[PDB]
Amino acid sequence: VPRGSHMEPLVTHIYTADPSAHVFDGKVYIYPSHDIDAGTPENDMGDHFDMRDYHVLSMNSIPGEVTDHGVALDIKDIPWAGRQLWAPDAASKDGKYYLYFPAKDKEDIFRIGVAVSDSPAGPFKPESEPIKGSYSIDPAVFKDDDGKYYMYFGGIWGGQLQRWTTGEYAGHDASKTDLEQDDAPAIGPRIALMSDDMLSFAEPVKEISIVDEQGNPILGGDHDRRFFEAAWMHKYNGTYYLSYSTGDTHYIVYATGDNPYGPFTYRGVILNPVIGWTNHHSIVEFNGKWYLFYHDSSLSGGKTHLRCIKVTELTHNADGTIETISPYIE
Ligand SMILES: O[C@@H]1[C@@H](O)[C@H](O[C@@H]2CO[C@@H](O[C@@H]3CO[C@@H](O)[C@H](O)[C@H]3O)[C@H](O)[C@H]2O)OC[C@H]1O
Ligand SMILES: O[C@@H]1[C@@H](O)[C@@H](O)CO[C@H]1O
Ligand SMILES: [Ca+2]
Ligand code: NA
Repeated sequence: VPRGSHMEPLVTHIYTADPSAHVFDGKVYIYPSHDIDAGTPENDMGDHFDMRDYHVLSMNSIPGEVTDHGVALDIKDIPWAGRQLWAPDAASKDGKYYLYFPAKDKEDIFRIGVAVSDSPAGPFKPESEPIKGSYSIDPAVFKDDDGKYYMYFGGIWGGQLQRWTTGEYAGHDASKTDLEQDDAPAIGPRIALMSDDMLSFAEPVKEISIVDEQGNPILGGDHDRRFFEAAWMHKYNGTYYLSYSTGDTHYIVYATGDNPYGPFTYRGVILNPVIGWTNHHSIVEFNGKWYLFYHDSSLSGGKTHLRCIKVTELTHNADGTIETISPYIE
């Protein structure tokens, strides 16, 4: 049956989260986390998110029937991974398809790995080790118009980004939150140009600067605006749009810049808070319309770790501003 017409759950037979939507072969392919009711301890490090595989979804139209392509990747087959298959993304280059995924290694440190297929629907063969120089969570692999591909990544608190300031992991007894210096600039998300073969980074990882309208850095204490997790990049009318979740304040916000590396100027809210703690999205153009894919905990009756993906139309103004979406109005 067709789905996606009135902000209803796109699938109900499994729980799904963190949707990364792409247009491949004229279809919408969605790469979400597959939530399961593991019953693991709930805490601020996210141990309650205990996912173990990925399913690829696809739609030929929006609204449309949603196809579940089965298990695209299983944690048991990822040689380096210990636990926790968190928010993934995919990319397409030269007829190969790449699934990028955050997981904890055997030392309980989040890294980002890649798995490879000849189909957007998978299944995918994981590389034996994670990407060298990767860390933390929430990859978004963005193809710019010039054919260059960039990985945006990072998440604070349970995502461990705050433990990576030196290029080496600070340890399990290091900060559980952020820099703990609210008058310093907030931690920024990470970017690296991808290698030609899509398996590695082509440069040292860079941190992205996010500033306010006056050009001042967004500060660590500004939880309404500062980066938490779920980075996403899209381009519209020559402008680069870095969008992301603010975590404990539950917004998807966006900031604009003139190149992939920023700096990005905070503009406003994309998506107001949903049912359930997390808020995670993607923004994609399909048949000349822009869509926001997102999730909530509505299907599970409000369980933060049992989510369902949804979609709605997103409206850019010609001046580059985006109309804020409030999820439960209309
Ligand atoms: O890595 C991320 C985790 O850090 C993130 O953990 C959430 C942190 O907040 C938790 O909710 C708090 C519970 O205590 C109340 O008093 C506070 O007001 C709440 O904010 C929430 O349950 C955790 O999920 O989850 C997402 C991960 O990506
Ligand atoms: O990586 C995501 C994170 O952004 C948050 O949504 C919790 O679930 C994880 O899968
Ligand atoms: Ca994502
Ligand atoms: Na707004």
